[PDB]
Amino acid sequence: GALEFSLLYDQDNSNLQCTIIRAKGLKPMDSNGLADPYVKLHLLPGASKSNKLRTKTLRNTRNPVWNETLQYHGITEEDMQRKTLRISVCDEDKFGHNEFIGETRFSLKKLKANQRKNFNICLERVI
Ligand SMILES: [Ca+2]
Ligand SMILES: [Ca+2]
Repeated sequence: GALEFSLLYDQDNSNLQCTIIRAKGLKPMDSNGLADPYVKLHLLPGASKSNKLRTKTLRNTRNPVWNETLQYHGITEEDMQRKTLRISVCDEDKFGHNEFIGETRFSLKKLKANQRKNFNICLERVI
């Protein structure tokens, strides 16, 4: 129930780069006891236009490592101090239903130009 991700805010190109490292301890998912988790980055408040990027999806696991770098091009310092970077972790099964694992929330304002910070926190409930 923990998530590790690294964020890099570059000013030269005003590129918001997010690196989701790995998830730790995944609670039961499929009635079978298997699991296929994937990460989804969403910036809010913003235009659902395309402010959402999907991460790779790993299968049959309980503690998978994504180590994926999601980049958001078109962001400006004004947005960095106005938007919030959210990391949504969901679980995908068969052509039936799905179950949300956990998500994170951080105010981009906390990101410094040309700075790289590593995160590691526990996910909270979600209704
Ligand atoms: Ca499931
Ligand atoms: Ca699954």
